[PDB]
Amino acid sequence: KSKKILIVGAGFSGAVIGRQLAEKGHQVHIIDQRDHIGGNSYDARDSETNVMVHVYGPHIFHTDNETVWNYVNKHAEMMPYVNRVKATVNGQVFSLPINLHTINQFFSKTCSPDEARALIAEKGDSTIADPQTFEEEALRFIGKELYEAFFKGYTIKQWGMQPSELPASILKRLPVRFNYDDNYFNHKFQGMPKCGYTQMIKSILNHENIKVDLQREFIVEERTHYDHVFYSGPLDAFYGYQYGRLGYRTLDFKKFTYQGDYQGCAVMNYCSVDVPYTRITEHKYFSPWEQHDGSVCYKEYSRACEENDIPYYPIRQMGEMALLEKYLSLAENETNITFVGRLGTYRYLDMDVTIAEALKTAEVYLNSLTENQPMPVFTVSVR
Ligand SMILES: Cc1cc2nc3c(=O)[nH]c(=O)nc-3n(C[C@H](O)[C@H](O)[C@H](O)COP(=O)(O)OP(=O)(O)OC[C@H]3O[C@@H](n4cnc5c(N)ncnc54)[C@H](O)[C@@H]3O)c2cc1C
Repeated sequence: KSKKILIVGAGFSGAVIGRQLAEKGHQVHIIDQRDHIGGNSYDARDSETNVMVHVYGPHIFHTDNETVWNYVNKHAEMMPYVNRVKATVNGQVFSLPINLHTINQFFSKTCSPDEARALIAEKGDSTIADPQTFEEEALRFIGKELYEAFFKGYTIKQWGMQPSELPASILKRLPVRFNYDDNYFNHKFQGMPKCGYTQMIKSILNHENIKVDLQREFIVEERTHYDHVFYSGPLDAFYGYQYGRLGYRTLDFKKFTYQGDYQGCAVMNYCSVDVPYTRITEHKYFSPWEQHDGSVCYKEYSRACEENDIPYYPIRQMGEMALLEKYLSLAENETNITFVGRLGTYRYLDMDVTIAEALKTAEVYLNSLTENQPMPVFTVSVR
């Protein structure tokens, strides 16, 4: 049986599920309300500067999953790229994550790894036996000066919450690296597609059994034309926000163009609340194999996600997870639909994880066909 599949969204979730089913002879119809493919991973070349701009913010590919790595290399030339982040705070510029250079610069010292371990131990606040809060966890781990420099201002700005209002769970481990490695991510596989994520997704979408329609919102009535629907849009939006909006932090990007080199790196964090933007990204630095005279940059601002704002980071506190449960109790009673992705399942997901889940979702659907089994509404736990 060649099934008729409707996929809502042409980001990694919809494209990867689409391709897997298309290759098994299914007739896949992919719609997206936006005027372009790629979802939040979409990139485009700026006309004036020819800079490849990460349209919805910096997207760095990283993974320990060799299957996903092999998958993306089939659809893009992946360029070696190891993301390195700088942070401006206290009138100084530091490397992030906190490492031996950070500590030595911060305290004007010359510590070895072992001396730094001892400096950190004696800086840590050993007054609260069992930290319940994120502020006290941070204080226990790294002490006041480091918590206030790198953690407090950034949490307030990024989450709109005092670290005193967050659980100790947020920080399980001492957030210090006791050497001079300054790679931001620890994953085995790290890289940037040579021609960008959009070209990568276009190659994933490049199959005769995939039809793509852009500038087209999903309409609930449509469901009946298909054997199954894969929905990578917001779970709450699917239900008309009938119980209210699931809480997100939204981002605004102020775009500007500089002649030359604005900041000399891809990402600069601004950890103080005295600075209204969280970070500035200089896109050209994501493509070191290219040279550009003009430079497109983003000042990034974080705020509470309102009406018609694009959702970015899911808050997922006790109130949001409770509201979620109301949507899930509807969702789990639906037939012939699977909710997927960052929006469909209300979770922050990396590109590699998204692709991993999409490949599994398709495998689960395909299995449900062979032995005639009922497709689950979720192929991951969402609670
Ligand atoms: C600011 C930010 C930075 C990130 N940085 C990284 C990073 O550095 N590295 C990394 O690995 N990951 C990063 N991510 C995560 C990455 O963006 C996600 O993994 C990816 O977007 C997941 O893709 P998706 O297809 O599931 O969802 P999306 O990309 O959001 O796709 C959803 C698509 O569905 C469409 N859609 C929604 N509703 C409807 C509807 N009703 N009708 C028709 N179409 C609809 C939308 O237009 C959109 O194209 C970042 C995410 C954000 C938000």
